[PDB]
Formats: sequence, C-alpha cells, structure tokens
Amino acid sequence: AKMAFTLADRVTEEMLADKAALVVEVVEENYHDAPIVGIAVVNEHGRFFLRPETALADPQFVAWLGDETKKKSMFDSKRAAVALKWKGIELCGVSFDLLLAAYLLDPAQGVDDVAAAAKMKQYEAVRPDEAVYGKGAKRAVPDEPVLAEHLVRKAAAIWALERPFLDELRRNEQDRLLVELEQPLSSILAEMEFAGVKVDTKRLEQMGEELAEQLRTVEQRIYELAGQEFNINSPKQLGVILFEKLQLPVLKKSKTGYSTSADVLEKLAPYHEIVENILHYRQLGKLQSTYIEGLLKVVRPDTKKVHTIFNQALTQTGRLSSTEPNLQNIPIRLEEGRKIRQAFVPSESDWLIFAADYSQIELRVLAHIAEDDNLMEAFRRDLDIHTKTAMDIFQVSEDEVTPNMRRQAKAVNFGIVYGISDYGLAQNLNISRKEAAEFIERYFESFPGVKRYMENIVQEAKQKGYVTTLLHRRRYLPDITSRNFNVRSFAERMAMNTPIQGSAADIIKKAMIDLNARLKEERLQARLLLQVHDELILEAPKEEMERLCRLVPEVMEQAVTLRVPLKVDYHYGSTWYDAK
DNA sequence: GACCATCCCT
DNA sequence: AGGAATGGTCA
Repeated sequence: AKMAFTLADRVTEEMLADKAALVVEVVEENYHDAPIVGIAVVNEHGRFFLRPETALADPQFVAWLGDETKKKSMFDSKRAAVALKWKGIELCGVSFDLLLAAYLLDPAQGVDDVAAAAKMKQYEAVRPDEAVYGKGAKRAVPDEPVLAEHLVRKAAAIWALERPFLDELRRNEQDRLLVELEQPLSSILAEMEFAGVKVDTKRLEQMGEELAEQLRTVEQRIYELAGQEFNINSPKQLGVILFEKLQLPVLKKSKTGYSTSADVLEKLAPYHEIVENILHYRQLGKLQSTYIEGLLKVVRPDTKKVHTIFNQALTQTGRLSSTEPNLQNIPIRLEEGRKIRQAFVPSESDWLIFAADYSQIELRVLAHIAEDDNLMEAFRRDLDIHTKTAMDIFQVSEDEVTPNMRRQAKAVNFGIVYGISDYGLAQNLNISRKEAAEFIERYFESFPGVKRYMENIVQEAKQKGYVTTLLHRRRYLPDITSRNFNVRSFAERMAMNTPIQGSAADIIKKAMIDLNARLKEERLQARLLLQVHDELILEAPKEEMERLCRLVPEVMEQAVTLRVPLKVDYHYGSTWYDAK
C-alpha cells in the first residue's frame, strides 16, 4: 500500500539534483516564524524524507536551496520561502508552483492543497491535508511514519503533475502568465510579508483609551434612552428594543429576524434619539474590536511589526487578499477611523511612508476594452469622469452639474463597472427600477460602446464558457446558461465585471514586478510594503522621496499600454495617515 | 465549530 | 463586482 522512500538521516549527494520536486512543510496556518515539521524531495534518483534539523543544519542542503540553477517544483512556495526567511535561509530556483498553476486554470475549484489540485487531473495517490493533520482543536502533526509518507506523497504528486499542468496552461495561453507574472510576483510578496510594517503601539493603545471612554459614554446613554440594559451587539436583543419596545417601523427583515443594519437605522433616526446613539456606538465599536484590539493582538512584540499574509490563489478575479491582519481594509473614509493609520509608521529612523495609487483604473480599463469613443475621449482629456457622466446622462453643461447629480452619476458608474441591474442601482440610489433603467438606457445612449461591450461579453461568456482578462486570467461561468433568473443574471454581472476588475489586478501585478526591477537597478533602499488593490505603499529614506516621486508613477503608468493613458497620484509623510 | 449579521476596504 | 474580521448564537 505504502510508497517507497528512503527515510534519510543524512544528506547525500544524490538528494541535490538540478531538477526536483520539494516539500518544506509548515503546518501552522500563519507561517510567519512557524516551525518546519518535515521535508521531502523527489527527483530522478528517488524519494527522500529529511528531518528539518538534519537537513537545515547541512551546508550542502542549504546551498542547494539557495542555488537558482537548481530547479525545484513546489506547492505554495511562498509559505516555504517565508518560513525559511525567518530562519536565515533563502529559497531560490522554484520554477514551478502547482498551487499557483492550479489557481490559474480554475479559480473556482478552490484548490488549497496538493490533494485538491491533484484530483483536477485524476490523481489521488495523496491525501487532503485536513485528513492527515486533522482540523481545529484536533489539528496535530502525527508521528514520523505517517508524516514522512504524506510528505513524500505530496512531493511525488508534484513531480507527477508538472508536465500536465504546464501543458494545459500552454493550451490556454497562460504559460507566460505563470512563469512571468504570478510566480515572479510570489517572491516580491514573500519579501513584502517578511519585511512587515511597523506599528506605533503606544499611539494605538492611546486611541484604545479614548475609545474606551467614548463607548462607555454612548453605552450608558443607549441604556438610558432605552430605559434598560441589553447586549447592544446582539442583532436579536437590539431588534427587540427597537422594533418591539419602542415600536420602530420594520423596514427590513433579515433571513433570521428584523434587520438592524446602518441603512435601516439611518431611516429610523427621526423617530427616536436612541438610533443616532446606536450607529455612533457601532462605529466606535468596530474600531475597538477590529482596528485597535484586533491589531494590537497581531503585532509581534519582538519587533512591533505586523506581517500580513497575502493570499495570491484565492480571489475569483485575480486580485490579492491579505490576512491576519487584513491590511487592505484599514479605515480611510471617515476621519475618526482614518486616524488609525497614524499608527502605521516607517520601520527605520528618518524614513517616510510613500503611497502611489491609480486614478480610476477600472473605468480606464473599461474605456480600453469596450473601445467606447466618448469614454476614451473623457480619459484623454483627463476629465473628472463622474462630472462628465453627470453631464451626459442628465444633458447639462459643466456648470449645471449639481453635487447630487454627481453623486448619482457616480453610483451609476460603479453600477456599470459591476454590471449592475436596475434593481441593484435602485436600492443603491434609494429609488425604483422603473427609473433606474431610465438612467441605464440614458447611459448607454452616451456610451454605445460600453453597451456594445456588455452584450458581446455576456455572449462570449455564453459561447466560450469563460471570460478572460488582458493578461489571460480566466473565469469559468457555468451558471451563465442557467434557467433560474437570479443565478443567470449574477453570472452575467460577472461576465461583465471580471474582465475589468481582473485586468486591473493584472496591471498592478505587472507594475509591482517592474517596480522591483527598477528599485534594484536604481540601487534605492525603498521597499515595497503593501498592495491595496490599486495602490502601492512603500517606505524609504527621506533622501529617496524625491526620486520615488518621479520613479513610482512612471513604472506604474507604464506597466501596460492601453488606448487611454494611465494616471497615478502619489503622497508621502511621516505616517501612513499622512501619505494622503 | 459553523453560521449569521454587521461593517471595514477597493 | 471582489475580499476579511468580529461578536453573538445555538450546537
């Protein structure tokens, strides 16, 4: 039943071949400064299981890990590389990462281990990690005999599956996408994560003090105005005070009871003073739980740093996501919350944070793919696009655009981006579909090319079964041909949206790779810290700011060539907050 | 341990 | 259109 492997107690010369499938196993979910539990190598000479202590103490092994000339096939190499970075070891030569290769072929399958990736091509000579390691309170590294076998099986799997995966990719015209975009990007992310971002804790802790006092005030009020105490954070308990005791109008039901979202409470404010106090409490509460307490809990005390993990093979569109902490949802919209960014600071002395963002990248991508003339023009003029849209759909001159007319031409614009229907717009603008379709009809009259795109795209999705991005990312939409209207329409929104959202991910991903090449060429010390969807955040010495101001937007703006110009803006300052 | 509902970002 | 983290809940 077993798979044959030498359980090596010493590193021999035949374990160091030029081509190999390697496994450096890090069971911990958060791999930052995480133990490596075992190692397996498979190559032309055999199958080997090496204990970390033995192997990682071996100058010959660690030299093989670092040699770029020695090519290694792997599953989720970033996990491996970071875990080794924390131990002063560099991993190079990884020319094939199956996790990223599975992800490119079909992001829907949710590949998250070798077993899942293996089934894709009908190979099942390997177990689901969860099967070996357990789950949750049961998670545990097993004994050496079981471990070594599993690890060798994974390795064997990778060795087996490379050629078939790489062949399919090529058919799909995604071979370069793997080797030139996603894999090279894997390295940059490794470094970004390892580096981390410094957190001024005292600053954070003080904010935690002020909030604690402010929440204590609002809380008391709420109970006073309620004439009672209850768990304000309970959707069920609160829904009893609002909709039963104070007889507030039920404007919405959730699946399990009445809805107490901000949207509902905003409308109920005129009826009772308790409402404003609840929303105020929720705002200050979110900040306390997620942005002061949640953060201080993941700051490493040793370096006062946070090292996020960037998931590269998770999002359905090609975007990244970051975890523990999520450094892509730090509050910026309201001033109270925006001040949480004062706690993100440069890691050295005399350094500054530097933020470069893309200006309306999505809509610029739409302009390019749809080839809409009116829209291409608007961008060649570097116009305010919301004002411009307000001018066209409402048939007025620049000076006639009122603030609300602009607020709505915005709502629509993102409607178009998301492929939204009258109904989605209706609620979004607070109105009715009878009038929401009038805007839409009116939009497509000023933008015949975008209309033309929505039609062609849904149809190609219908015919081909998938939609593609500029750089060849792919999304299968099996639900497009569904008979259920809800399920059909949603797939159509995806057909419409994914090439836009996903071509934007590709572009910034390419930027990131170009930025790295240049930072190195220019011998600048500036290092890339975060990526927030259309934004790159760096920290550099104060001396380098001036060059970065000219260098970063140019590398970004030049990442690809669309029919409309790309436009970047930048800022910098003592803290992240100030990079505004 | 999963779900839910709520809220934060692009 | 894509994501992630929390407290409550009932299990």
